[PDB]
Amino acid sequence: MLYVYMDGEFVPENEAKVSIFDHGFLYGDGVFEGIRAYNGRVFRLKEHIDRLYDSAKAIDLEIPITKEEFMEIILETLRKNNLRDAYIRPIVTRGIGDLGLDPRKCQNPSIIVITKPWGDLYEKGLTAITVAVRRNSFDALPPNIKSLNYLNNILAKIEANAKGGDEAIFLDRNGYVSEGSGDNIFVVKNGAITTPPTINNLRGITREAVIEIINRLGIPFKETNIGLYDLYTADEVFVTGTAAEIAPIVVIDGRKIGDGKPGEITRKLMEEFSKLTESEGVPIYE
Amino acid sequence: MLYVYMDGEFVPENEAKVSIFDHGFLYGDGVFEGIRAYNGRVFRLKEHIDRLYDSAKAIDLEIPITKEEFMEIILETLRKNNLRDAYIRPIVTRGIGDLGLDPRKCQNPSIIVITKPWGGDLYEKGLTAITVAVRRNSFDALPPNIKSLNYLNNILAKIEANAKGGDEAIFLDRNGYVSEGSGDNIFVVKNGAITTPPTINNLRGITREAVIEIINRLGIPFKETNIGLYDLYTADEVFVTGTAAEIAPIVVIDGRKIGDGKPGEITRKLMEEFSKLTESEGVPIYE
Amino acid sequence: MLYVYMDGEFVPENEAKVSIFDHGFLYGDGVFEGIRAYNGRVFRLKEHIDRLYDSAKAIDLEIPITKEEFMEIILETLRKNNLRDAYIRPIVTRGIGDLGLDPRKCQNPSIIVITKPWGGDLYEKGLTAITVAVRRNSFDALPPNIKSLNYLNNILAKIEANAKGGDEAIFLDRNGYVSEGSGDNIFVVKNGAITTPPTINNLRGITREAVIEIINRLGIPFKETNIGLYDLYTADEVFVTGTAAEIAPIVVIDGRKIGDGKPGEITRKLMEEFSKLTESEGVPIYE
Amino acid sequence: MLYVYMDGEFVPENEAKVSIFDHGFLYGDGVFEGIRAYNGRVFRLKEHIDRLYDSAKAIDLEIPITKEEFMEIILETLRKNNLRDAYIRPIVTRGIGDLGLDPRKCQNPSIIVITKPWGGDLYEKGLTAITVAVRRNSFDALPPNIKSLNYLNNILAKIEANAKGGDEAIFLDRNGYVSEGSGDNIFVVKNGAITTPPTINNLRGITREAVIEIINRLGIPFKETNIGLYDLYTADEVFVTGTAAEIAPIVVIDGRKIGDGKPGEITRKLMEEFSKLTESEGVPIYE
Amino acid sequence: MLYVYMDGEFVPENEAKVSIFDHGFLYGDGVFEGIRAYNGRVFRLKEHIDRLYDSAKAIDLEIPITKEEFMEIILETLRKNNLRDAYIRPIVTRGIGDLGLDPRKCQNPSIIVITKPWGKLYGDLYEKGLTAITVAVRRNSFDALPPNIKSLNYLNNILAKIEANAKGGDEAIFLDRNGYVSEGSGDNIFVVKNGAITTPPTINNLRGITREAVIEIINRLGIPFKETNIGLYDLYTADEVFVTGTAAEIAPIVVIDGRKIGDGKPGEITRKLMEEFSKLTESEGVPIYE
Amino acid sequence: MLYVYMDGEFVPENEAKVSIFDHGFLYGDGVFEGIRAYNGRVFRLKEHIDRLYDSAKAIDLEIPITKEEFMEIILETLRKNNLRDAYIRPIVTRGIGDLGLDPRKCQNPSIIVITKPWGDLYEKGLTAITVAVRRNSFDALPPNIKSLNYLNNILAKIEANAKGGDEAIFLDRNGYVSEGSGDNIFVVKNGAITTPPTINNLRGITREAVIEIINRLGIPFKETNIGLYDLYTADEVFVTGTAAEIAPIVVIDGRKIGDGKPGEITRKLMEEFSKLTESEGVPIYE
Ligand SMILES: Cc1ncc(COP(=O)(O)O)c(CNc2cccc(C(=O)O)c2)c1O
Ligand SMILES: Cc1ncc(COP(=O)(O)O)c(CNc2cccc(C(=O)O)c2)c1O
Ligand SMILES: Cc1ncc(COP(=O)(O)O)c(CNc2cccc(C(=O)O)c2)c1O
Ligand SMILES: Cc1ncc(COP(=O)(O)O)c(CNc2cccc(C(=O)O)c2)c1O
Ligand SMILES: Cc1ncc(COP(=O)(O)O)c(CNc2cccc(C(=O)O)c2)c1O
Ligand SMILES: [Cl-]
Ligand SMILES: [Cl-]
Ligand SMILES: [Cl-]
Ligand SMILES: [Cl-]
Ligand SMILES: [Cl-]
Ligand SMILES: [Cl-]
Ligand SMILES: [Cl-]
Ligand SMILES: [Cl-]
Ligand SMILES: [Cl-]
Repeated sequence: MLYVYMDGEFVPENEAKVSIFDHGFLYGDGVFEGIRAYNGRVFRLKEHIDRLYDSAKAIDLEIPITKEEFMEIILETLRKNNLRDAYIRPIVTRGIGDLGLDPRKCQNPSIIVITKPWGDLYEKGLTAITVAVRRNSFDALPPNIKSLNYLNNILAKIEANAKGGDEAIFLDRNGYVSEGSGDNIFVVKNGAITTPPTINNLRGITREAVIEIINRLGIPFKETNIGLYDLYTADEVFVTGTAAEIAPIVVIDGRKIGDGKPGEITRKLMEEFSKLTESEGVPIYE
Repeated sequence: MLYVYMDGEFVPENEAKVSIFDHGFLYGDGVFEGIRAYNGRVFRLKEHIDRLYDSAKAIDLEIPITKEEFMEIILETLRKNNLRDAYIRPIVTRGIGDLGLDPRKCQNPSIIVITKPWGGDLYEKGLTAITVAVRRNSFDALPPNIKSLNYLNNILAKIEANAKGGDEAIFLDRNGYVSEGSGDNIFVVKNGAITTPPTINNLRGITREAVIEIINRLGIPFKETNIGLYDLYTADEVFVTGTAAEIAPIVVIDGRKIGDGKPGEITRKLMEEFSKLTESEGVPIYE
Repeated sequence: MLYVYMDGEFVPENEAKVSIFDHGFLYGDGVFEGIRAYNGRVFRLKEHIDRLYDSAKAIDLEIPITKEEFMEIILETLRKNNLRDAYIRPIVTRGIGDLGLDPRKCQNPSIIVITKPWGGDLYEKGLTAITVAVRRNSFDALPPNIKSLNYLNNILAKIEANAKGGDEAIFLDRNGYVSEGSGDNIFVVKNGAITTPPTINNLRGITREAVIEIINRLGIPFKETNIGLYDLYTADEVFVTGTAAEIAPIVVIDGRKIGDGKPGEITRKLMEEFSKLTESEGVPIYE
Repeated sequence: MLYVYMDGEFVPENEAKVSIFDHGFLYGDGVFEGIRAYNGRVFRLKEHIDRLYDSAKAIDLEIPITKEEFMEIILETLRKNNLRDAYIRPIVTRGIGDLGLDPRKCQNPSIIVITKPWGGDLYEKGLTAITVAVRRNSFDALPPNIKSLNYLNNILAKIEANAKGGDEAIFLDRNGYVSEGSGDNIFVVKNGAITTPPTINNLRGITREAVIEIINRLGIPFKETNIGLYDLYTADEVFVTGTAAEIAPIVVIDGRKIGDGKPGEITRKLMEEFSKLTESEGVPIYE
Repeated sequence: MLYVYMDGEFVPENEAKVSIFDHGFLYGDGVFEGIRAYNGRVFRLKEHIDRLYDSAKAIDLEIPITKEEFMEIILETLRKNNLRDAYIRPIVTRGIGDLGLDPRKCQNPSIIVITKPWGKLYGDLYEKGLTAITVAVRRNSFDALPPNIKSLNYLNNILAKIEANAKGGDEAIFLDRNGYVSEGSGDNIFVVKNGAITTPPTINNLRGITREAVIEIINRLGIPFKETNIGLYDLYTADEVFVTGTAAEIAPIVVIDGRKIGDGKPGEITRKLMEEFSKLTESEGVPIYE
Repeated sequence: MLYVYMDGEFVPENEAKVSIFDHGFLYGDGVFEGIRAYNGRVFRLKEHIDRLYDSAKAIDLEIPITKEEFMEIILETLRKNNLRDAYIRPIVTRGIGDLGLDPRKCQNPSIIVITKPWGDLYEKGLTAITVAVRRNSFDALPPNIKSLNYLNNILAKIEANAKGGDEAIFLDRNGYVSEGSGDNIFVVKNGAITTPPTINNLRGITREAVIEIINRLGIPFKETNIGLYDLYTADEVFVTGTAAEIAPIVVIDGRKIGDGKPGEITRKLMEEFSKLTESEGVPIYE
């Protein structure tokens, strides 16, 4: 039924498998992206591919095809599955080597493209908890790299699951707010919006699009460090990501945020973002 | 030719593959061990299996078989490949779920056992090391005590070592203390006394534990305490420990000769004692 | 129907009030203790009073009576209320001054002694704990070794625990190491050995000290060393210690069952030994 | 002579007392503000009340009256004492509960309003400051943005300043950056440009906000950015801002003369502009 | 042959010596500057002297002459050696005292001016670009030994240089105590990505005079510019990286930690800034002889 | 009147000068020791020389003579000045090179030996203040290296001078007590003695000798991290170093330590240390 691109061939989902000797599996030595197709268009495809190549460069991995080729493979995979509204997960691995860690002994990076169809939480908003684990440090395992090492994020999610939150919020190694387990975070206070600099989190493509909207609407905006206090006393909080789009956060660590309902600025940004996704993107067909 | 245990079946190496939808692959959401078989015996098998289950507990992953069953599967895999001297890599994954990170959506952890035959001139001369710019993953972020499939921090250090002329990389931690090598624990020898970092910022090495037993048996003064760059540079001897490496002497750090630049007397003594231990101890594969 | 000692007079509870201009109220500028009376004896009275004077010294506050006088006032207050089993809360404040924070403007520290009667289904089943996002007050900012009226750090942790399904909150410190619970010290049991953090990032608990004496008397291997999240999650047993709590088992941390999820054998043994200690030791209230 | 608002009644100063069982006293579990009345007007009353409610939200405390009601109570208290020039200290406490720290056991928060008359030579000459060894309470432990009854960190800094020859203490934060004074925000002037730390490691000062409005109106180059010890020592001018202090010049830091050792031209200009602002703005007390 | 100014006298290089009891030698208790003369002009002389006095103020050292006097001494030293293109190193020491560290026991700070000829024997010395490595040692903290002070305490920088020498880099790059990029062992660092330029704030490094001049050029050219914290990731994934300093001018960095930066050659924006900076040095400065 | 050893010759003090082009002067690129001669004996000469060579190794500086030769030069310098009670300051510099920082360009390290004669505050004790500056980090400029870079120590001393302390006390980059500006620190509480581990400070030779005495006397002793709280609430505090020997600290940050007078354990250790200095050491003459 659904086909996965894997190293030059289309392979059914149930058969899409990688060698256990690939360093992408043994050590999470690889990179990935998350991309959305809306109404036959791929939203910000080029931006995602640029980021995929930056992630690879950061881990000294050479992607064995060009950006143009990678974009064509993504479009082809969507076509092959006849999708118009989808989630796309391109993955590049280090490849098979010996059982040590040396990446120089790895040959043939694998290229994989997964496409899956995409068809109360936003009306009511999400509950969040701040986690005890800090985000992976920008001087240890830089979170700006979207790699197959996502266990830091998973530990945060496990905490949220056990602690009554829909979402986990990280602080960084220096005590500053970082991001959610899988999304960037924005704070609204007295009509002005703040978001952390991207060094301790990930340069979100949704985040970038939302900042463009914010500036277009003339809402006062500042990229600056935020703390627990700013989260708790905010008028509104929301998170941004490819899968989530814009999700309101209405409770943090048992405290109602503002009136406890998705806020007016958040709702306005949600509308504007929907508009953007309906009118922009690389066409899949024709 | 060589068979891998994978979820109840023996599968040839070239066919040993995991679903790309397993969270072990998508997110490195899984745990592993490294174990050695010497002369038909598996060295410290129980200790490694205890640590595998601790790694799983740390990431809230339930291993779907008992420790006894896991040990039998390891022995069976070695038997199936007729090995007497081998490296063993058991792996447990979170399993297949959807494309989000939530582990609650994953069912059926995979159980995998890799066994590869095993049979140094670098040990006569010793290794060169460099200290890396990247710090070790924090014990309050992604605890390095967990032996997980998230090894990119270690790989980044190895990439630095490759580019900077070192056979091995040495990490400092988030607080500026010496941690470990990219894949081994680290020991410093100075004026007849040995120091090693506490295990919080690194990994509770089974080789490290065995070497400490030897050290205490020999009556060499020993202290588990924080060490710094200064202690590395001014050491009489430095060595690293791990399953694959055993005991490897480090004779140059950041361009500085360690002592006389040759593997030291205490290191050599510990290397001999450790060889003896591996030849006389372990769970028998065949008898 | 209970009397409180307040600056030389015995005052009924409903009338026990402090000026809003006391810096102890305006700024939490004061120190306190928590002490238990068991069967007509005050457990470790002298140790608690020594710590009260150390807390005061740390904040440069001069307690205007001697330790001997303070002990007599505590005994008198218990007598006046005819208590044999009680919780005692001595408090010393900076005193009344102007509306600035300068302690030089404050003249007459207040001395207060509260005694309340004391007469554990959660101890059969054990407590659930969650690790909090807030770190403990730093030992280079507002040292937690000072038992002061500044307890908002502890309250924020408790608020997190209340919202996040834990009976107790566990803090990490400014450097990523485990510190303590919101109101108790923490111990980890693993393979028959016990570890607890050094006291610098937490509080030199009198219960903690008594439990360490028991541990050493029983010959259980014991080490004071830094502990991390990993050590909590993979422990055989965890327990917390304090005056009010005594020894409380922790059986779930951050959704993970600790060992078998029931109070452990070593914990239960220490609980018994500690009960024995409280029944046979202490400064007698009567005669 | 002077009356304090306390839970619905006016009470003379000498009788204004709080139960020792209020958590505001036992644990400093409460919030406060500092507000000035100038010539029958309350300067930035609404801003202070907004911040009071934000402080309460941060510690999960529900103030049991509306902001409008709180403002009326403040005006009423000033009227009752016939004040035109005053310092106002509203306080909200967690309330009486049991002797544990759990705020869920507390029922009835207390509402308190203190008003004291107000109405120099240190401002012509400027103040001496010393940087303290204690760091400011961390924004990830006990956020300094909360104006709470936990002021012992500030008091420790003041004690250091008293012992070390400074009129004021200057804090660095947990990451080594300049934070603020023990009771005021800090600004640096260098080559005609002004810098001040971001507010995360200190307090969002209402005076600070008013001074930034003046700075921007005057077109003085201004940047909110991290400052270090070096920037303090080599500044042309330094000043601090707060409700009680207004704008105070700092002319010596750690034994070093700042610029020429006298209040600087930009500081003096800002002092004039700020006086003007206080004379022409505010919520009228009478009529 | 070359004369050094030392406390009021001109002294030949081979005789230019300081008492071993000067605290500047015993403890590195002193301050210095690095200044260039181009075609008979001293580039940004006043800015360098202002920074020298700020360094001294930071270590509570009173320079015993005025800024105007110091500038005249520098010009005089260049004249005495008949230089038109030179490197200038003014130094002020704490002075001679006893063998303890207390600076109160020191009298008479020494004033020293070194001038050495400078000849770019080839233009296009940075045609290929430099290789860099990030070091394990962090930069001296802004709350311990502030790097904004250009003092005689340069051992942190030397340790980084030793690492670079042993690890195959022409230059060392520091991170700071909080994990942020700081600077090179002797130069400020800039990152170019998608036509925009970033550089760290100056708190964890040094307020470079070259850095300041390059920022003026950047703004004049209308290149998007932001002063903000940068991490290892930003270095590795940059289109271009360059470093700035008095001696180096603008030096391209084309490899970091074994990774080619962009195409591995000095980048277009870097080359443009190098041209503009050369122009600036040819047309500005305090005249030595005029 | 007094002669300084400088690169093979004895040179009068007033003429003892180093080239301004030596990197030891330009960049503080060199190492030093502090040693005492008592009654014609040099106390712990070998330990000091071992530490000098360790400092040099730490900065990758090769001392161009052997330890035995260095010891002889020290003895010779003392003899030449006819001293019996003295302070000795050996110094090794990187040497002359060009004006850059690269140590590869420096060829001939200088060897210098300074010897100066040696002969109420200990009866009353010293006042100390804790400084705002942290000690140089063990991951930046390791304080275990006794180098010519002493400006961190000088900044602390400047703070102490301005803030009414005879001595400055440092905390480290992680908030733990480190040492004084020129001495190690010990805390006495309820008959037991604590001192920080040596990683964040310097492996003091006096400190080592005092620990030997402590153990010989059977006083309970522990090497562990100490905080501000432990300083303020101590029964006794003292500092140790070559010049200071054992100095009691009786006031810290305006707080009287115990009764404000040198304590019983401190006084006992001062006596025992005097005894040690009278009966041990390498003889200068014969
Ligand atoms: C980070 C780390 N530290 C220490 C050890 C040593 O532990 P044992 O003494 O128990 O083996 C390990 C485990 N050693 C390990 C794991 C994976 C790869 C490699 C390699 O050398 O390439 C080494 C490890 O992965
Ligand atoms: C850590 C992190 N932060 C931010 C984002 C948002 O980036 P974009 O705006 O470019 O998508 C991501 C990406 N979002 C992401 C990726 C993988 C899984 C999940 C999940 O919700 O389970 C979320 C991410 O993984
Ligand atoms: C830590 C702190 N920082 C800044 C300010 C200034 O904020 P406003 O500009 O909003 O006033 C304050 C408030 N100022 C304050 C509060 C309580 C006591 C004292 C005192 O100086 O004794 C001072 C404060 O307590
Ligand atoms: C930073 C530091 N720490 C400890 C000591 C004590 O070490 P020994 O016990 O090995 O001497 C020292 C050495 N003490 C020293 C050196 C130079 C000057 C001054 C001064 O107080 O003016 C003091 C030192 O400089
Ligand atoms: C640490 C540091 N950072 C930046 C600069 C650049 O500042 P100007 O742009 O103002 O020059 C310097 C100064 N550059 C400097 C000083 C001394 C030696 C060396 C060397 O590279 O060998 C370099 C420096 O020493
Ligand atoms: Cl990390
Ligand atoms: Cl900030
Ligand atoms: Cl340590
Ligand atoms: Cl803190
Ligand atoms: Cl530790
Ligand atoms: Cl900054
Ligand atoms: Cl530092
Ligand atoms: Cl930042
Ligand atoms: Cl510790």
